[PDB]
Amino acid sequence: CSIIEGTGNFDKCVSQVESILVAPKLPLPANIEAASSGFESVDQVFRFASS
Amino acid sequence: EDVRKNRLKPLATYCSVHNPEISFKVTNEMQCRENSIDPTKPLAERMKIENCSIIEGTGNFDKCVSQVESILVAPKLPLPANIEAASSGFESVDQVFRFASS
Repeated sequence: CSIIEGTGNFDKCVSQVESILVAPKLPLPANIEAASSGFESVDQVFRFASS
Repeated sequence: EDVRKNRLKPLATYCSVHNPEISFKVTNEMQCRENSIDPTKPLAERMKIENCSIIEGTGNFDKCVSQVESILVAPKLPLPANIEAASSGFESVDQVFRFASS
C-alpha cells in the first residue's frame, strides 16, 4: 500500500467500524480486563447487561 | 451409563454452542475444540469417545507423565472456563512458576 484514497461512503464506513472495532471475531489486543468482567467486545456489553 | 454420573458432563454442558460463553466468545469455542469437545454436536456426542469401545492399561509411567503434561499441565490453549486464572496472568499450571516464584 502506497496511497489512501477517500471514497466518502458512510454506510460502508459504519459496517467496517462494526466488524473491526465494535464486533470483531476475537477481542482487541490487551483487553483481558474487559474479558474477565465478561465482555470480549462493545456489542457484548448490551447483549449481556442493559439498563 | 448415567449421563450425570459421567466425569465429562460439566465440561460438555459448558462446551455448548447454546451457552452464551461459547456462541459469542470464539476464544472459548477454540478451547473446547482443542479438548476434542464439539459445542455444535449434541451432549451425548460430546461426552462420547468416538470410535472407541475398550480402554486397555499399558502401565507406562513415563508415557503417563508426558501425556498429563501436554493435556492438563501445559496445553496449547487454556483449559475451558479458566478466565479467572487468565485474568490474573496464568493460562496454565506451567505458567504459574515461569512468571511467579517463591
